[PDB]
Amino acid sequence: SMSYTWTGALITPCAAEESKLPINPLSNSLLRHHNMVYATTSRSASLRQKKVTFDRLQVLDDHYRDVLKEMKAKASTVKAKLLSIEEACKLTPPHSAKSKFGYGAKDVRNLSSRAVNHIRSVWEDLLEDTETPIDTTIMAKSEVFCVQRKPARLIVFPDLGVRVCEKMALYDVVSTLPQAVMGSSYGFQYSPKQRVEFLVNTWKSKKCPMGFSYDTRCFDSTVTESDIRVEESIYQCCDLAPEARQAIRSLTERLYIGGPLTNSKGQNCGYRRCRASGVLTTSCGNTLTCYLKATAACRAAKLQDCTMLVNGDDLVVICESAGTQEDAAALRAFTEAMTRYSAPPGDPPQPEYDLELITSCSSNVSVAHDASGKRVYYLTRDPTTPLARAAWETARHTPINSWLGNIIMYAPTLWARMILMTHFFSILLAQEQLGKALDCQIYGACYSIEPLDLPQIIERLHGLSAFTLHSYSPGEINRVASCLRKLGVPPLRTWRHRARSVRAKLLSQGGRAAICGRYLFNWAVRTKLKLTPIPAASQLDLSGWFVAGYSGGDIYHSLSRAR
Ligand SMILES: O=C(O)c1c(-c2ccc[nH]c2=O)c2c3occc3c(F)cc2n1Cc1cc2c(=O)[nH]cnc2cc1F
Repeated sequence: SMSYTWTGALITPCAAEESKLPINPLSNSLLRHHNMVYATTSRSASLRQKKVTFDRLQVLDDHYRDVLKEMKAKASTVKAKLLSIEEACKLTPPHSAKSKFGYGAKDVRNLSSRAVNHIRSVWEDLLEDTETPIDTTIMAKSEVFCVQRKPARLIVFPDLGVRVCEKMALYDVVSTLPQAVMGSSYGFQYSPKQRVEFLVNTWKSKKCPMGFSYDTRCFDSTVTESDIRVEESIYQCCDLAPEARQAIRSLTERLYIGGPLTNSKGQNCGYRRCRASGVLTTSCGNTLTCYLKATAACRAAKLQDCTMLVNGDDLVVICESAGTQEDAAALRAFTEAMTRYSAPPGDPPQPEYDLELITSCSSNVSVAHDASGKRVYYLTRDPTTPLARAAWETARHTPINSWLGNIIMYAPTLWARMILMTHFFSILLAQEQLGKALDCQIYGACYSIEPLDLPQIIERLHGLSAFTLHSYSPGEINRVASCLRKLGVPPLRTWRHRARSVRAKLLSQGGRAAICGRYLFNWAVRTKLKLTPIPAASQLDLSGWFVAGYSGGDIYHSLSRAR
């Protein structure tokens, strides 16, 4: 069937859309080539619509059925809890899209009678009605990139009341079931440090390793009605409250498998028969579907001793080499099996015999040295997108601060330490906002974090070595230096000067600011300060940062204020 059908009504914005990076002094201090930075808008939605619309011709076989049964046997161990309306409301981000039913996310979080009454009515409707398709809004996503232009991605999501019901029925399932089914292959259970540990250990555990990333083209569009019902058959293996079993059954047929598309003007836009990007099950469903197809495809291709790592549609496989010619033919057989399963490739996969040459979750393993000179592996990435977005977030107030998430997740990197930390600490200190909580996203869930708490967060996630790394790889230094020239970012000597200046100001303030000066900026001086374990680090409640993926799932993981 067709992934989408369209009526001809346009994908519309619900307000003016900004496409160009503003010419602003603060963003200009970071990046001078402002014309190279753009944001996607609804103006490119028709180009995306064409790419995402195609027929799917899925063929399943014995390997697929065998893997599915193995996955279901593990899912059979799960006991999932139904969330109360109150627990589900508390998981709603404060700036979540309002309902069309007279209330918003703040009303949901406050347990307002209008919000709660409506959510209850939606819940009762899921229990009673097993068929009526649930309306969804389709919007063009606004994302910032550097030129060389990508058309806007399309987001599809149901109303706020439905999103709260999805949490009640499925938040516990999507949080716990992926690891029960996929074990060590489930990517979202790992912090970046644990991910690099798993990749390096897996790589070195093979006699002669071969690894590859597999890029599925337009993964959400490749997801079939069969795949969604297969996904539900795994969820159905959980022990569930009867209303949760009905709600999962109803949500599967009325929302997850497909449904009508409405634009921001309320016009009938089309019909979806593939994965919606903006529902609670997107991450979990995508991961299960990708793991299932890839595990079966590995068997069809006769790949030896596979270890996979999956995060949604992002797949990396590390196996035992059978020889160069054999590996090349076995990868072609894997691709052919994936294509039959409706997971055709974007970039054709290529065997890799150097772990540092593999990109997974847009990241690569690199090496640096700590204060003792010992090798430390860490995850890095090309800094182009992070810097273009950091420039955008400097010029405009954005709901999610990608810069903060990048500092947290890429804390050991040369670029996050020298550029991101220096830039934002300089500006926030000047504005008396170092202690002001900001929203960022970790594995798709929203968190409200104070920049002053970064030292303990980094110590907990990455270890104290994140504050001592030096002698970065020549390849990594070259990539950073090249990006800076491309974007018109000041050279690293300028960043060192700016860091020495903000470090001095931070130290002069005492308190948490002085902890930031000491730990975050020790790289900037010769007269190193002693870095001991931060008392605040061990007390940090990181319960739930690295449990599961929630991208598009409308999840907020920071604490609710007691009413
Ligand atoms: O956004 C993520 O879920 C994320 C981060 C992250 C980075 C920065 C801020 N907050 C974050 O959670 C992250 C991450 O951060 C550092 C290492 C590392 C890593 F290995 C995997 C990581 N993921 C999964 C993830 C990231 C990307 C991606 O970035 N591009 C394309 N496809 C992707 C597919 C994915 F499944």
